Amino acid sequence: ITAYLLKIQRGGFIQPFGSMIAVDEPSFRILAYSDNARDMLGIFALGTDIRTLFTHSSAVLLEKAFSAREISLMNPIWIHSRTSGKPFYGILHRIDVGIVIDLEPARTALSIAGAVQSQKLAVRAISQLQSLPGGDVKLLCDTVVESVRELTGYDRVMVYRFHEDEHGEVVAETKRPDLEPYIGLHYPATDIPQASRFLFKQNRVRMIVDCHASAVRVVQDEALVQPLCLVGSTLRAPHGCHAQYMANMGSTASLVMAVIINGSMRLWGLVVCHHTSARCIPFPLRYACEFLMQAFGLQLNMELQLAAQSLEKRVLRTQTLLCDMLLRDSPTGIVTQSPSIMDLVKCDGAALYYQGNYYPLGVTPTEAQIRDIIEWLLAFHRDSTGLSTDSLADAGYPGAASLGDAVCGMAVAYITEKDFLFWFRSHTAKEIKWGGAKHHPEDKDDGQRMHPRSSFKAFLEVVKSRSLPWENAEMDAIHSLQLILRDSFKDAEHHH
Ligand SMILES: *[C@H](C)[C@H]1/C(=C/c2[nH]c(/C=C3N=C(/C=C4\NC(=O)C(CC)=C4C)C(C)=C\3CCC(=O)O)c(CCC(=O)O)c2C)NC(=O)[C@@H]1C
Repeated sequence: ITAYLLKIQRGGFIQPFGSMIAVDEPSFRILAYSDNARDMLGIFALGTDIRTLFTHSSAVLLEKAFSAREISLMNPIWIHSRTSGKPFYGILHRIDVGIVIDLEPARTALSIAGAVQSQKLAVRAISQLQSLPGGDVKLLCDTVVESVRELTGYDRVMVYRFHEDEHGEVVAETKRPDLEPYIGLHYPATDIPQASRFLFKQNRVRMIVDCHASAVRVVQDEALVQPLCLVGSTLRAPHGCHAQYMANMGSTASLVMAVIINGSMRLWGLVVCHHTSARCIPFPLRYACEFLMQAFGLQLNMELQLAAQSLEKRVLRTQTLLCDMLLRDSPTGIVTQSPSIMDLVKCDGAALYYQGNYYPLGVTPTEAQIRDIIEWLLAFHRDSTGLSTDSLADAGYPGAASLGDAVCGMAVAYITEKDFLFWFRSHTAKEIKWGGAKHHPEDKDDGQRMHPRSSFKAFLEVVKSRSLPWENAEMDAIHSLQLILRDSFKDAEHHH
């Protein structure tokens, strides 16, 4: 199917800082515990009810978790072990077979006084985030990392945006000062498999408290169909590849949280936190930050919204311009009079060739150069109503590709077989700091690949003759001008 996907879904292992016990909902008898249960809760049982193991108060709270409308709301429930007195945050969620109970020990009265302190810091931070004049995504991510770091204490926190490749880039970071900085570093789209990404869409915050710690096995009675869904569990164990990936990166413990937007929801980026030591932050702080991530996502959705607004606003003006040019008398006026085809679309140059004569503007090829590009175009591309590329080299055109570092991106529109419209752009500098590896599109997640990369040193890639890419908006502008000009030239043809 999809690589890794339920090797993680029903992994059958959890982390060492608490333990997960799944239970039938009307039996209240255990379908599954973990072999670290009976000691750290303070002792054992199997196929047993759970109200047995601590205060009848705690049973009041769990039965009232079970008949809640909306299980999700009562978390974090709080329990106290009869055999020990030990306090644990209980965190529940309903799955197929039943309900899952994650139990995280609380810290050792003295630090709940600071736990609430950082929860009020969390509201203050969400309101600070909403009190922000839009139109500045850099400022957004900066304030997000600063307040997540001051909330959680992690040594490194950053925002990691996904590119259309689903390869990612550290786009803002604040760190303990001694650590090497990962700002600017792009990483390969395969470091996070599409399985793990689409799975972040449902579960939105993951902590791992120590990678060098030995995971604990599940107990499942053998009657049950298979290892159950452990996606929802706070203390899920991590896949081995990502564990050694951490170890190699120098990140002992990490907190990493989705950043989501809703059109049917997609994953914009992550917020990722690194501790060089082991860190376990209590579930309240986790929940609060998840709200802060929600606010992140929504102020981003506002930035997107106004992107789209202003885009359609400039679409409107290129249509004022389309009319304006339908009014010029002769094709040459496309280039002749005030608003020319070099203003249709962001250009370095542009040109029209119509009937054996050359009408160019901006940075352009020669007459001989142009006719060679057209000889190539018709020789190979006779079936596509034009084309667009950001490197005539990479495209496959030999010749002026060599003779052009001032002309490297090209878009062209077939009017008829005889004559064409052209827009050109020069090379312009992209340097990319790759963090150990370049992203290879042809690579895609391999399920039984068991080992990760070894290094992460920066290295400059330099793309050496690329134009900025033609976006669909500029392509739409061109294509529609193409259509109206075919219409118009045969209107004139048949009038005369
Ligand atoms: C194994 C051969 C391949 C592999 C698998 C893999 N990766 C993940 C999950 C994550 N990978 C990252 C990557 C990063 N963490 C960082 O700090 C950075 C740089 C800023 C990167 C690029 C992340 C964030 C995750 C999410 C996991 C988490 O919650 O922290 C998984 C899923 C892990 C799981 O058990 O759920 C897997 C299977 N990664 C590789 O590199 C190999 C190609």
